[PDB]
Amino acid sequence: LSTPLQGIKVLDFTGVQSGPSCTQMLAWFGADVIKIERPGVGDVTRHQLRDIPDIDALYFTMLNSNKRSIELNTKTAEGKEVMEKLIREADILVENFHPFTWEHIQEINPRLIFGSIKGFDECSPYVNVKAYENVAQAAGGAASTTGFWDGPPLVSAAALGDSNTGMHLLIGLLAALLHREKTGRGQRVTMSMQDAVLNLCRVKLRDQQRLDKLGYLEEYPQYPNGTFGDAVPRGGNAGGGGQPGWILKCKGWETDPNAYIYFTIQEQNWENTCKAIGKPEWITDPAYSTAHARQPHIFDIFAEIEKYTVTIDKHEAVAYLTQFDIPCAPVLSMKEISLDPSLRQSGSVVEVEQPLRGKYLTVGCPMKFSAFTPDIKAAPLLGEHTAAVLQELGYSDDEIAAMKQNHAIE
Amino acid sequence: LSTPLQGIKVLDFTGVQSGPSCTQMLAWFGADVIKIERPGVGDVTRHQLRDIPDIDALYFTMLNSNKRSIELNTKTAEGKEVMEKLIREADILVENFHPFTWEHIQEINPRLIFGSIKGFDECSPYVNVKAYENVAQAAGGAASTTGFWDGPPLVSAAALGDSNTGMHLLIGLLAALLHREKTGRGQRVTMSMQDAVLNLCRVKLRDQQRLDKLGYLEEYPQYPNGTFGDAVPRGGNAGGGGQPGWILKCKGWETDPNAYIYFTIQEQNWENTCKAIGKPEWITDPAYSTAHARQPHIFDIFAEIEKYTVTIDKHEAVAYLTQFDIPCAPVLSMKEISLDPSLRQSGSVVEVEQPLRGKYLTVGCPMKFSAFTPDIKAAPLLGEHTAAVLQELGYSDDEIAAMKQNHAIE
Repeated sequence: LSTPLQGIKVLDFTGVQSGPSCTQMLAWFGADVIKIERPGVGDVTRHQLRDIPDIDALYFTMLNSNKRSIELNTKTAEGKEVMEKLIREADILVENFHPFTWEHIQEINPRLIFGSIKGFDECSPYVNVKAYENVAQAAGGAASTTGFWDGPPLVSAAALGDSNTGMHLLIGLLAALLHREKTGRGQRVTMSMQDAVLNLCRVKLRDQQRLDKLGYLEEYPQYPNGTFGDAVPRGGNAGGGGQPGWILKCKGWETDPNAYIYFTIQEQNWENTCKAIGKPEWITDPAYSTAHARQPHIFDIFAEIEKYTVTIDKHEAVAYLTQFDIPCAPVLSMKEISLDPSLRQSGSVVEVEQPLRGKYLTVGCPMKFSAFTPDIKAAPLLGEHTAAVLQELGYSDDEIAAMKQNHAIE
Repeated sequence: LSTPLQGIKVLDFTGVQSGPSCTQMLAWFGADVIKIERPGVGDVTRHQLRDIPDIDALYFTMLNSNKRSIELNTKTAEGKEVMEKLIREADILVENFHPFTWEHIQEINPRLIFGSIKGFDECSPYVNVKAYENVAQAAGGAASTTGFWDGPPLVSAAALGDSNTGMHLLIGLLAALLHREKTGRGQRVTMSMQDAVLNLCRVKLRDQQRLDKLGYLEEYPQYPNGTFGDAVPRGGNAGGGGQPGWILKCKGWETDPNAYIYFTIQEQNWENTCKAIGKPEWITDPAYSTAHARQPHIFDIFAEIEKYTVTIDKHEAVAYLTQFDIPCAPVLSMKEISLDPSLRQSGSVVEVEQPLRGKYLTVGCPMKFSAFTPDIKAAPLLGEHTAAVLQELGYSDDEIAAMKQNHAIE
């Protein structure tokens, strides 16, 4: 009967993934999101990585559910007029362009919130450098600290520079809406891809300061028989926090790249872990009884657990080990996730009917609310809503026809 | 003169990283965040990974800036009474416990928003399984798709299961505050670590569907001379989207694990890339002139670029290549980030004075606002605000003294 963003109007210039992920969520929260697209071309994701000739790619449909699409040429007298009318009516304008002024917009509409995503902050030496996903992962600390100590920096499959940056801009936009309830004014909100990556790497900045102070990191694989340099090193599949763990092979790993589990050695669970793996002697042995004592031979311990896990299927391994309250889970493949019934039931993976394509899967709205449920719908066809939007703005049918004709002739 | 969450009152039961990251942001947006801690012990991060004996760890100070701390024993008659008074006054209650009912809370305070983080959704077969960071990375798709095709699943340094889950809960809480402006009611908001990871891996679900349809992924390293299985494979340092790229060695890589850059081959920038690397012949050569043509020998191309990058310092490499509008950046180490002047100027890395410790660095508020600037402050000492909070609740000095005495005796 009501949604959080009921009545909110968004002008959405975003493309690719960072900005569209943000505005897709705005739409799912009830906002009217109008994608303003280049006539005859549209968002680049419509044409990238297509699996079916001549129809919008999955890259597009999974990021643009529930949006409206207009085609608009701002470089004409009528396009500029349409743009001004849209700005007067809008609550939020969002853009994520590579490197109508804000001053003018404020004068047109002092209630408007302007959201902008860039690769880097305004004062960065890299302010004018184009960033894609992995460029941000490199600049933000993640590639440096992900991977193995004897291998290269490694990018993460997770969209640390793209969807993550979108989620951070979304936080800012919702805060700005809340602030507007108090001030009656909009404002500018900016978010950089580098900063989004850094925020998720906060704990690696913790580790850099520990390393600066002490010269070693007790819980890292390099302690005590390896070497530390001046910067936090890659730790392979180490825990990353106060509880050690590792990725362990399960039955079938020679041919199945996802036949593995993650296993945590939780400090407060040590006795239960010992019972699980048939090592009751390790409950009181001073070399094993505390985390500090375990650390210098922690890989011998993981090797002992792996002697068991390699003999059974990962799902069996987790079923057995969790009886002992061990934090662990299988490494789920994208195929397993795409078919998991619980993720359908939770609305985490959602089937959507798309015009011209038929069914596709998307990731749904991740957080759950007791007072409303988003209804996830198809993505817009290019320019599907141009006429409807112009009508809502007060243009007559003859005026709309004239605009379309002028465009066709130009 | 005003902040977005001015006057909002938060009761914060969270510990470790997911929940505290969320409520730290609430505090930075102006909310009063009261951490409710176990007497004599407090949040586990106070004592984990310490670098200085007997004072709060950096793990704690970098996640609990600007909060208040009370020590409260809910298992006594007076503790339950304090708890009820706090709930009556609060806007938001947040918890992230491992696996006062909601029904009762709604009756006490129909305006209260209750936020909860768990490892898994309520209908998951894993609902009762403990999750740490990397357990969620395994269950959410990220470990499966991160790393190399001939190596194990790999965890990301970025806190995909922890701070990322916090940011998603934060989105939900701000949406619920906006919804409350319309309904006059609070609600429950829930977020799972598995779902947070999956949301950042949306593009790998795109790829799984493409793979299901076609049997290959044209832009992955395995095309065309490798093999595809049933699930999206690890792609090493591949682009992840519509623009190919790779991590390339720079001068010093034999001894410096961060002597590398990320380099993107941007489709619309191919001629400029050719000019950059001294290969004008590749502008019109049909084997190189289009992305489709480049893909089968893309690693020969990266090898040619690396013949240049290996000869100069990464920062020199980026200075040269960006003149040609190539999207690229150095792999910045945590040491470089910790000292970068631009990140201080932008408020992305922030120096804070902590009682008993002195100066530490934290990651600041990532998004920037034109209408307010957060002031990032010290973390609370354990129980620092117990008396102040009890006074605000209307307890007399004699009552507070009696509560402290009763506790000391018990």
